Amino acid sequence: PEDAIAIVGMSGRYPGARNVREYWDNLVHARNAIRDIPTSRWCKSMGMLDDIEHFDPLFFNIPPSEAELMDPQHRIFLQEGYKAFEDAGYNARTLNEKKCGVYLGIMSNEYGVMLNRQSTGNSFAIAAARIPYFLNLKGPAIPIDTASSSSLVGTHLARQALINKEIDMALVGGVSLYLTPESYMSMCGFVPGEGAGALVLKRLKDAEADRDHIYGIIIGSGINQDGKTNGITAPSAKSQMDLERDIYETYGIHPESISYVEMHGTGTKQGDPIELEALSTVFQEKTDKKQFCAIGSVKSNIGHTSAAAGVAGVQKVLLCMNHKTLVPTLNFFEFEHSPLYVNTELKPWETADGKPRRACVSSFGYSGTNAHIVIEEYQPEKSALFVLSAKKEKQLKAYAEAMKDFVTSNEDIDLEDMAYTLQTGREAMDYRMAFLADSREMLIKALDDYLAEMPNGSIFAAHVKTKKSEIKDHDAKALLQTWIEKKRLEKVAELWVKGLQIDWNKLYGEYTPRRISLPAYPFAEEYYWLP
Amino acid sequence: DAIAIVGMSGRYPGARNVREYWDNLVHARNAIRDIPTSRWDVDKYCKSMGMLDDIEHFDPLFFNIPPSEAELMDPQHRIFLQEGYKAFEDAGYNARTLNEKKCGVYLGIMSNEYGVMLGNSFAIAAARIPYFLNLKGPAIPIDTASSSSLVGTHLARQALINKEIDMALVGGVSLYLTPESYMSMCEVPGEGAGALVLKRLKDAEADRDHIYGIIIGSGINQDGKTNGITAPSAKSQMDLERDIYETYGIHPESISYVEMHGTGTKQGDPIELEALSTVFQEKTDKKQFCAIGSVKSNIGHTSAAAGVAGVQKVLLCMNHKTLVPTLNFEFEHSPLYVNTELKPWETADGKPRRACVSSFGYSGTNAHIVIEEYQPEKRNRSALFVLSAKKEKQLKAYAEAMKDFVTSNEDIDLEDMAYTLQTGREAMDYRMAFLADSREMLIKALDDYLAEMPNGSIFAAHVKLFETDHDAKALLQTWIEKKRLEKVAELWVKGLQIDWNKLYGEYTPRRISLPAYPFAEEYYWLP
Repeated sequence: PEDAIAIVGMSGRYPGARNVREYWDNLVHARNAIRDIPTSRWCKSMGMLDDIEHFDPLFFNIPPSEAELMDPQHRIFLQEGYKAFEDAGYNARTLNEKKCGVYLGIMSNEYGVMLNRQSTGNSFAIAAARIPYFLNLKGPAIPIDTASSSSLVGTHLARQALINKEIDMALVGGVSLYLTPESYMSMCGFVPGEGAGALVLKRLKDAEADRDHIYGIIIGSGINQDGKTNGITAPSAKSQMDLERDIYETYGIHPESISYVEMHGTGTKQGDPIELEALSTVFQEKTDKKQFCAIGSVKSNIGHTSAAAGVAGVQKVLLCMNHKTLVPTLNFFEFEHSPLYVNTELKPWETADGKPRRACVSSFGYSGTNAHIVIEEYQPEKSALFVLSAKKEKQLKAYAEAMKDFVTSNEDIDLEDMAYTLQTGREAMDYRMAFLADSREMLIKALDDYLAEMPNGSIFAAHVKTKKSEIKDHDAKALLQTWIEKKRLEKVAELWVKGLQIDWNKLYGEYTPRRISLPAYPFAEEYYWLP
Repeated sequence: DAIAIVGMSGRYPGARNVREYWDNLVHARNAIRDIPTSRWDVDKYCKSMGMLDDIEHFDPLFFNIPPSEAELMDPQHRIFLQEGYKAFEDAGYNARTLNEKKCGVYLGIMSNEYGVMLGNSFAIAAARIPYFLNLKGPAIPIDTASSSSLVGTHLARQALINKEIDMALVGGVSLYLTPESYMSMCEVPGEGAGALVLKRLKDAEADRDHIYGIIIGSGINQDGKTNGITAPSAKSQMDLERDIYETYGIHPESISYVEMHGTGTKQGDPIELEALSTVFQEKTDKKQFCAIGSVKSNIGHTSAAAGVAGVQKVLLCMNHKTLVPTLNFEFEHSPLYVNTELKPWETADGKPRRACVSSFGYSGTNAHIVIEEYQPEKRNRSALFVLSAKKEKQLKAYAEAMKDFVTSNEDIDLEDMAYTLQTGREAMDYRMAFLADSREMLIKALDDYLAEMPNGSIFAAHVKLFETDHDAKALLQTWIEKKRLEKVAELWVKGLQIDWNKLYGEYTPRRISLPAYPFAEEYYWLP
């Protein structure tokens, strides 16, 4: 049991959703993001990402000329993988030399082909390794290609390595794009889908000790093969049942405790009756209770997203748990006498009696390698100085807008958690701004003044350069401390924007706030494609 | 806990199998050659490679694959199907006994060229064996460039220890089908394909598998930030090695050979030396007690297959208690020496030999494992030899491989051989059987069969009221207990299923390594 794995960070980019918050808002409103394929790229519809050519190579210390040579899958994953770490409240400083493994679901290598007719950089290997190379992580970095089960197979491997104590953190993800018509048509009536997502995992006990924010807990997982089926793309009912049963047995999970399953299938393809029967039979081995478990699939919203399917599904489940809300599955065997029902409504996600909500995700690929994972709701033991920095001023401004939007959408935000998170959970980069605020309304006002260039005496800003501070010595340091303990946050703000390193923990005595989810770095949006 | 290696098969430059491989290493053969035109023209684009031969050859029918589909199959997939399959037979397992096993498959593979030249995903590559044999453990390709097969080994080990699977097939395959992929990798590339079969040690002992050696530790990690992604990290290598020795309680003084990642002559190689040497020195002042080398000096740098090629070299050295040369920093004050000799591999009294293998890749993901010699417990007339193939021509070819093997192996235990042929091979449709009670009679029967000598001593047929009738079954049994092996032979070649265990009373023989299926050498390339 105390082999529980916490999910402490997430980031996701899917058709119709540039981030996890849009994603949620789309699911809540039952939005279908599938569109007709346009000429700009080249059945006839697809869940597509937008602006797949955009990248911020300088952020990652990659020359612009090399960006053109990078598979966009690699680029987009670097970006999302990175943002997941910030979502968790981790930065370059705090990640440097961590034994963080990286497990990257990825199943196509098309861009490299496209280029070699003009001309290695675009291997699966290098894809997995870009993040560790950028952030100096020390856990293994392994791409996983099991077709559509990839990101969920990666999740299982990460879980096992954490439980074994071989790593102390994992980044697991997936990414899929269809850059040629050929790659589309390899999928498929699977409406093929694009996407890219990442999760950050730690052992639960480390997540609690370090005071991470915890979206949920993985309490079981397993993987297996179909073996011999009637054609390699056809599923095995027995293999699915064995998978599910073996996980529930191994980790002592009673099927009655499970109230949602994020299916592999949409309900409407060839293999999908089998998935339904298998799950239902395994549940019925242990209970005569009827229609207590909702099922659905986000593939009805965003298409069948290949290697990223697992991470997209997990993220949906976590978002449902966090809001205690089940959301429709779109356009979906004898349900009446089964444990299952198809949830087509937006409704509260109910629990029995304080018991945490539990859900599964399934992900089964064309090559017959299957994965299934069980997730449990985490049930916690439940003037500020705001700082923002970016590597270019234009990105700093975009940061301040993303923060303003977030505060405006989220009347509930705890201001002290937000500031603490901005202090300790983001890297101080060269273009810097800071301000004081004691209420939500003051906070919005400062951000608005900063954006509108309205003077405001609570706002400070500078570009680091190579500054001339006499403090960095003894008597000056003692004064800084004096300012902290007297809460002269103006003075702290002023110096911090000019480049002075502040030990943020000293701002806090009795009460220490918590890192929470905030929007992550707003990457430049620069175009790079085949030279 | 301990993982047994119970089967292996390998195909490397200059070596069609693991027996030629050994013979090549013992004689210090270098299999690297000039690239010929049949591959491509080097002059239109260095110039040598460790190459496999007949990379186009495949037996699609054996695997229930249409000939036309073979042409569409990447030869990497084809060759691994063959070697992976043979590793199972090397262990003494067949379709019948593998059906529905939770055997996982971990396949190191790093290039997809044939598909471009034109089903051929890494995913499908890993999965062809499970689909053919109906295995139920996960099937996962691994691409960490050159560390791939050794990273796969680590993942298999962990899954076995956790009890998620009960067997693993781990392997690697690399070919250079275009000048482009050769040149890139090159910033001497080697081809190859190999597999190992792994089980928990306790299951291997209970099932009476033959055990080449034991994996006693492994780990994997990442260089992280280096000066360019292809450059190594001295610290990561030391942390890797140290963390493994500490975690699994292995003292460096117990280690007497290390199969290096590098040959000793390339950019990153001074770093590998210094890292390993430093870690060893943290624990001992002993000097020059650990030999080092690399089979890449013999067969080229074999990419994804490097790990399995290295592990196999180590096992073969342990089995023969022999260290072999490596071909072509201040050693004197180090724990290490470069072994350039063919010499006996010594241990201080009793203790099992221990060795490591390292495998680093262009993407910075490193693996290292520690292997220990297996030391079996002491063990406590006519035998019936049976051979079968799916085509008569392969049966004949099988007869010749067995004859060569018996001829080369003057101390084979005949009973173990027959038992292995009985219980450790599938009975296929073209069948032959004979009796023999000595090595020389065994060779003679095989020779007569090949020469189609009217013998009467040899039974053969192409596939039966001993199935239906109660009293007929009883008679068969009566024949067994009276050791009327001629009668058993006769019926078996016609298709009667025999319960081989009944031939054995209180003394049961053991499965050993024998040559594995001789695939039909049929050419398939681009349609």
